[PDB]
Amino acid sequence: CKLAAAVPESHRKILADIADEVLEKFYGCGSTLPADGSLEGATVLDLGCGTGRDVYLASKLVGEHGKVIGVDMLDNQLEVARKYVEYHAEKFFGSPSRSNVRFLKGFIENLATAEPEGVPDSSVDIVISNCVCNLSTNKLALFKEIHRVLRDGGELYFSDVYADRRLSEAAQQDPILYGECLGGALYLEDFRRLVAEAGFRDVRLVSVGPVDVSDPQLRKLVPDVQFYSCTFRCFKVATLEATREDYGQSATYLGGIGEEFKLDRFFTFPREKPVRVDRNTAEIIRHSRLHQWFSVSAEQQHMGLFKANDSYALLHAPLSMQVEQLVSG
Ligand SMILES: O=[N+]([O-])c1cc([AsH2])ccc1O
Ligand SMILES: [Ca+2]
Ligand SMILES: [Ca+2]
Ligand SMILES: [Mg+2]
Ligand code: NA
Repeated sequence: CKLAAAVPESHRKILADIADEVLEKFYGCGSTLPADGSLEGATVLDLGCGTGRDVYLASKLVGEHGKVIGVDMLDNQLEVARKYVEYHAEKFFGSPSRSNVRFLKGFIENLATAEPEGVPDSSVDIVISNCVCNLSTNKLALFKEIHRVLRDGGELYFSDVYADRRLSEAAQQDPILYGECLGGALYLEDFRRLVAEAGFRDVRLVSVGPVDVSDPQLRKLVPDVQFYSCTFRCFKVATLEATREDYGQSATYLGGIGEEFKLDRFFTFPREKPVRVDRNTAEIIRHSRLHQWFSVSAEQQHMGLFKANDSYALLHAPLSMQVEQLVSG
C-alpha cells in the first residue's frame, strides 16, 4: 500500500509484542483506529485483515470483554493469521485459550457467507479498513453489507483514496492506476451519495492527506485530478437527518479517554467544557458507545441550521470543499 501514516506511540509497545511473522508478511497499510480508550469492550471487524496485524493490535485495545473479527480472501494471509491466535491470547491475556479474536474467509461484500461462520446483523460496534474500496467497483454492496453488520450507534471508521472529480473512462481502465487504488477512486460527491444510499446519512471527516500521481504517463490519464487520502467516520444511527440542525444542545466531554475528545475536524470537546452541537452530533454521542464519556443536554425547540461552530459554512458544504480546504491553506 501507501507510505500512509506514522504509528502512534501507544501502539508501538503492542506491535513489539505481535508475532514477527504476522508483521513481516502483512499486506498493505495499517487500519487506523478511533482513540484507544474508546475501544474498550467493543466488537471490531477489520475488512481485508490480511495476516491480522490490525486485528491483533485491536485485540489488546478492546480488552477481554471486547472481541475482534478479521475477514479476508487471501488463503496465504489467513493461514498466517489463524495460527497466532494462541500466541496472542497468552501474550495479551495470560493464557492460550482466552483469545478474543477470529478469522473469517470470504468476500468483504458478503460477510453473511464468510466461511467459518457469517457476520450476523447488528453485531459490530466498529468496522475498520484501509484502502479496500477502490479495488472492487461494487462499492454499493460493500457499503450495504457494512450497514447490515453494524449495530445502532456503531461506526464505519475508515481510510481510502478519493478524487476531486470523476475519472475518465481511460483512467478507469488503466491497470497501473487501478492497482495503485487510484483508478477505482470515487469522486467525493459520488461517494457521499453512494454511502447515503447504503444508509449512512452523515459522513464526518477525521483527516485528509494529499495523494500525488508523479509518473508522467499516468498523469496524462488524470491530468488535473487531485487525489486525497481520507479517513471518514460514518455512524449508523436511526435518528440522523441529511442536514445539521440546531436543537439548542450542547455536549460535554467528561474525561477518561484522553485530555480532549476529537470527534471530527469540526468538533473537539475539551474535558468538562460544554460545546454547542447540532442534533446529528448529539445523537451520535448519545446512541454510540461514546455516551459513557459525555453528557448531552436535552433537545429544545428547533433553531434552524446549526451555526454555533467557527467553521459552520464549511460544516454545511459539500464534502469536496471540506476536504479541499482542510488538506492545507
Ligand atoms: O500509495 N497508495 O496509496 C496505494 C494504495 C493502495 As490500496 C495500493 C497501492 C498504493 O501504492
Ligand atoms: Ca488491511
Ligand atoms: Ca480541486
Ligand atoms: Mg442541537
Ligand atoms: Na489475543
